[PDB]
Amino acid sequence: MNVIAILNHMGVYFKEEPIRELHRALERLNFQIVYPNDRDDLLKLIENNARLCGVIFDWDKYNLELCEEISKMNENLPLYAFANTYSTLDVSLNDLRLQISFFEYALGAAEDIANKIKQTTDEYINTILPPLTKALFKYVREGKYTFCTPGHMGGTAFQKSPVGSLFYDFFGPNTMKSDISISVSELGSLLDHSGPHKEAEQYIARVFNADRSYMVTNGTSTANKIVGMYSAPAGSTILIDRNCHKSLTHLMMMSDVTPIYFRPTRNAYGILGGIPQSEFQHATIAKRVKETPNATWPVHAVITNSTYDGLLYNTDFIKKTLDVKSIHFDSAWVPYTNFSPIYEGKCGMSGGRVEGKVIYETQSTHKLLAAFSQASMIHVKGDVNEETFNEAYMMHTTTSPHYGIVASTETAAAMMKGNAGKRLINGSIERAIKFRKEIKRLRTESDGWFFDVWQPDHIDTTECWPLRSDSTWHGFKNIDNEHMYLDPIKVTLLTPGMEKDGTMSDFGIPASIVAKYLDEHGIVVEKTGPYNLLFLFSIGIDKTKALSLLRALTDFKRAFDLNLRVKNMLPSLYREDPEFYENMRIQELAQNIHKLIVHHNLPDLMYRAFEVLPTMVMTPYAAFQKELHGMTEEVYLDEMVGRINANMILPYPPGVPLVMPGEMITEESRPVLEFLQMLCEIGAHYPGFETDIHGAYRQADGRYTVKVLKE
Amino acid sequence: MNVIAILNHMGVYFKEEPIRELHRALERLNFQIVYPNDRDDLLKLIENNARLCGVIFDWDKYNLELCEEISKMNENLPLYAFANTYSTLDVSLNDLRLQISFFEYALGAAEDIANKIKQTTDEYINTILPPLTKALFKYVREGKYTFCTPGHMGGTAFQKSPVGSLFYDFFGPNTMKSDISISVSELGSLLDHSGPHKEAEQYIARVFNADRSYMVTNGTSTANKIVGMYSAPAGSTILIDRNCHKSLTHLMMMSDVTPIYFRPTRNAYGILGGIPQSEFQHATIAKRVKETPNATWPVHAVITNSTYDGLLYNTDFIKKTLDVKSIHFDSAWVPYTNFSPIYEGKCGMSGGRVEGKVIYETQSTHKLLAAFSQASMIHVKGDVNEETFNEAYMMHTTTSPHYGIVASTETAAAMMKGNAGKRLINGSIERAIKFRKEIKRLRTESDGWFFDVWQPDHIDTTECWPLRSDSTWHGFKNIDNEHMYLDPIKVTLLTPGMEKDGTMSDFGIPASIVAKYLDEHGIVVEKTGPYNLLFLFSIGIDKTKALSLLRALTDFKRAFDLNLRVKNMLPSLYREDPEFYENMRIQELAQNIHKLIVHHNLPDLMYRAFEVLPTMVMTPYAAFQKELHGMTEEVYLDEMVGRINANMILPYPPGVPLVMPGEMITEESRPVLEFLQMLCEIGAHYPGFETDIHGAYRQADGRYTVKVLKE
Repeated sequence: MNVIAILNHMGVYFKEEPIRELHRALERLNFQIVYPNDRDDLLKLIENNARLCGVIFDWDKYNLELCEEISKMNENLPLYAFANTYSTLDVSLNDLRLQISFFEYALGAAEDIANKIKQTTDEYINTILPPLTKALFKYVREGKYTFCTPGHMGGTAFQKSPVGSLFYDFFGPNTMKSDISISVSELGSLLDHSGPHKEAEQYIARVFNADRSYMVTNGTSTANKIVGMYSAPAGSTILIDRNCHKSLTHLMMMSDVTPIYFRPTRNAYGILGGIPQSEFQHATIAKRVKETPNATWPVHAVITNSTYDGLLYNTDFIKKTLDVKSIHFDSAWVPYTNFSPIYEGKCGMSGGRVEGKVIYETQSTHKLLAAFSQASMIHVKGDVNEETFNEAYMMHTTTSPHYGIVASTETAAAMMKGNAGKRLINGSIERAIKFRKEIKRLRTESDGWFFDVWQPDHIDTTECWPLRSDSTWHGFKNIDNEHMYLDPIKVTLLTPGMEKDGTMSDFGIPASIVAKYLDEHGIVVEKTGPYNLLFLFSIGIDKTKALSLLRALTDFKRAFDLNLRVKNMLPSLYREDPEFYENMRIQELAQNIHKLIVHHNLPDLMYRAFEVLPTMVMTPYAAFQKELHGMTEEVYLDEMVGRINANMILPYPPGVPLVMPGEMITEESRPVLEFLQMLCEIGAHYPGFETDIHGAYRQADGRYTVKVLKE
Repeated sequence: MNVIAILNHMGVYFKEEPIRELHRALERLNFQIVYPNDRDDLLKLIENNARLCGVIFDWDKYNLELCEEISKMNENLPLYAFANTYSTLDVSLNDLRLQISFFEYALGAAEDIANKIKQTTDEYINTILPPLTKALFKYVREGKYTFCTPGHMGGTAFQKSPVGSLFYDFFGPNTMKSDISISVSELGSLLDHSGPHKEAEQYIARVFNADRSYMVTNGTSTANKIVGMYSAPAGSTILIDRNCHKSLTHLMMMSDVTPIYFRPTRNAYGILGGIPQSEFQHATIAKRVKETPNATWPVHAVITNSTYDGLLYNTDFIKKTLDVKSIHFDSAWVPYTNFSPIYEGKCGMSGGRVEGKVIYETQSTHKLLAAFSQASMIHVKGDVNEETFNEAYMMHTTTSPHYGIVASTETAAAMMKGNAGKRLINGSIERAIKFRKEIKRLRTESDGWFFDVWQPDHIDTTECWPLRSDSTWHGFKNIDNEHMYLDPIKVTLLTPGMEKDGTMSDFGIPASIVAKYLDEHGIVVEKTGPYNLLFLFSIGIDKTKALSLLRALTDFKRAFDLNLRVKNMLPSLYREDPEFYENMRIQELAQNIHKLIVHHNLPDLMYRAFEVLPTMVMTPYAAFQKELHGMTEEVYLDEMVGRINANMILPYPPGVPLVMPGEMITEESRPVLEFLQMLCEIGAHYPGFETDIHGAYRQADGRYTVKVLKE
């Protein structure tokens, strides 16, 4: 905030020489001065920037509707109207409700005007800032010597070493002084929820429409642990989504709990869809309790809302009909929910306080909002035992947190209050929708093949487009109406190779080549399956990045039709093994990997492997207990049927836990083994496209091993 | 189509004198010529008008993106690019896909260019017109003498009488020649579905996404009769909404059928809400079948979708779970459904062909679309007996229809194909939403009281806003989530008098005074209840009418705060009885009618009267049979308990059938009698606010009579 914009030169002297004196005084007060030519120049200057902290304009040539337009753009922005001809009498109430401060044109009075402008800018900065970030900035500005942890003590240890000086010159001084610990008593403490921290969690609670809100400093991988260790005591039972994270599996291995796994649907692409409506009612839950050993009525439920590919649920249905005392939504990919009414009825915090149960939501703030990594939140909705749940939160977090992460966690919510946050969210959603409309437009504009995007055939409104059973763009057969809602900002491109009914085509490009090409040209894809990409259109995405992406896709199309060699187009993949990719064209490589997928029948195996659940011999807690006692042997992959698995098997494709720790692959679940063997067989042909299975360990001969339990 | 717009004067002569010669030739060919100054002038000229049928522009100073923008505005509009400097080579495919015809700058060649322009305009007119309207216009243009019915024979009977000449000079010649009969063999016949008529019903079937579409010429009051006489044979049973029309009651009195009445919800305002989700499942339907005499499983269902106040249903739920073989949606108030994806999943024709049942929808085209009155449609979805249903359609319609109504019925759908219809529907919805946003804005801007509008507290997106159980703006208690969707274009204003929880305030204005004031100032309200208005924001509404309405509301507020006399402000109500309204102020009148509502407790009685169903002694067909035999006596209102009603009682407020023909008011339904007596008691005090009950007949002494059956 040092940019203060003065409107145009009227022409007469008595209201220009005071303006030039104020210019000189403001430059003396370390303010950059910009000179927009007219009104629309000011509108564009304010929307394209954010460092602007003041507008000076004459109240004669520009009326007070150029206070209201800026108010629609930013409510808290100070503007400085200069009163010459309009008297006191010419002011309405709506002018008085805006951030304007009136001044006069007097020669030699520029010093007091500049001091008042500096004070107003300071008030604006101290108004828009959240309280803990405000206090941290104040503490760094009054920077005191310290004799406490951390050891760098304001980064003055990095000023006395060469590699330390490189680190210090990279990061800069303010992010070294911002790292302090709980010994600084004026900032309170995260662990005890005191002072500026307590004001911060109350601020987070207002913003996100939650009763009590927490600010985790390790991540939602730890927030899931906190929620599932509070609400699910040992010996109890949980309803965990099979579409889960590794963190929930880790939680189940720490705690002595027992699962019933929900059964999500999926298409031939490998996109993890959702649980049908039948598996949230009392009948199916009671049945699955009945045929699970050592199982009682579930006391907690964990649901991934949304999925990895951005499929929201009808959460009002869930909160009405799921008859458990605590429903947890692992909303790691949807933290931005409250800030656009598009997502109404699509999170745990949507709607009011539900009766008889506590709704948890564990937004991963760093993922889609603007926050530093390892930042997360736990929003609750209901009544919880305050000391027990506070102690459970204290149990998993560290004792001396990184205050940069905490300040970023709060500043992410502070970016969403007012009109600026609504403008951010609506701009991101509208940009995502416009990108979707041209990618379907360029599909019908181009010749031959082009990238498809997995979205409804007619989208033109800003809403979460519901997945209807009467349409076939999604691919989930016999899907329930109003249970799924596509998130517009998680754009999933598609590549040729798949037909609409689910069978495979002949000409195709698997998405690994497209992702590697985009990585070569300096744009990064989130994660790819066999024939899909994913692009997070968060609040950071502007039209520069969107156009560069669209124009990396087009250059890939041109380079693939021209059929350039692997050496020229993909040097990063060429360097994987130059002997192999020396005389190979890209069309031959794409055709070869596509034929390896087709002949081995990848999508049918990937479907039929996840439509059958492995037999739960013992709870994953018992599997971890037997793993700790050294009762694990590494049998080869083929002889794994009838054996209890000790470590989780997580195959890419698709990215969802296939075999849990403690489950047996029986003869009824042989397509699981066929899929694993097929994936190992196809991954050992072409370098750079190596097999990515978390749990299976590569040997030298080419056959993988899985840690199973001894007999 | 006679307006052809030429872009600006370049300056050089060789491309101006041919343009002036083409100007002269086009004026010789009876084309009005407009001269927009530059590009944005042309954009505004095209959006503000529709009679423009051609743009002539130079291909040098204006590129071909000013073909694409006009294409987004109107796809079929002919434009005439003049090629001078850009050669053949400078044309892309997207230019070739547009309606441009290229010409050259040659002196003396303006005659052939003007003839080609006239031919292109004729092609454009014959392209955008629907086939039957095209053939009717062609027949009138080639206007032949006739010796057949109708008797005016092209309106030449009105040219020979003074009052006939007044009628002819009012209507004009083209709407007299357009009225012909089936004797003109080249237009086919509506009754037999032949020729241009058959092409018209197939055109209607494409447009509205229906299998077979019919075009009724009496109205949906007859279309309901057609559907319920085909699908519901005599001796069978129907599931008719209690929120029905008079036409459905008339249908039930013609046919020997038996009802189970659905039970809609309602708020304290008197707005007819909707049926809960529980009354569409098999259990409640089987129960209500079991305790109804002479009743079997229902073979047809009739549902008013939407209601009178624009509350759409989740029709996918209905078409999945309502286990009847034919579901009829009386969509008289929502005919515009297909033309914006906002209404997806909110009509009978939404989604695909449902299995095992036929979905009827009977859009009243004249109501919200642009069509002449008594126009209606019957869209089916499924398989019906073609000859039996065609004979049922022939049974109720006339034999010689008004071809103006038929042409208007088809032209209403023809207004919705292309980009112009989508622009109409989206403009109407956006205008409705913007009106809603300022009426809530002016509520918080004004002093004291202001008009409220019955809508969610936060609306900023173009969607049907769902009625959520976690909010209280609607007033329907314990409402089911995603069953109701507010239609944005049926704006229901509210007046002071009601609190948010349902109880009455002290200061209030009943909506009759506001409606009468608006009628005095030349704007018409659709229909009013006790404290609500209704404004149809159809495709006809532009911002002129919206601003005039908002500014009749504001002038009423100013005149009510100033407390003008009834004589000056409401002369039309003053003339009702000048002796009574001589020395009365408007605040006293509003306070008096509000106190009459409060002391008699109108909303509680209006609620408790419709929460209790009158006892069905006999089917309404039997009631009509006993009414025809002269077995009806007129007992007074107070002694009507224990008596079988012969004629329907339809009280205003609210506008929904309260007592059906053939039903008895028992001691369990005494609040019905209390509500009727209260309404008669309050309507006999203030003139001009007389009691509007259809069925109860006013006597001279002041006590009403209802035709009941003899004992």
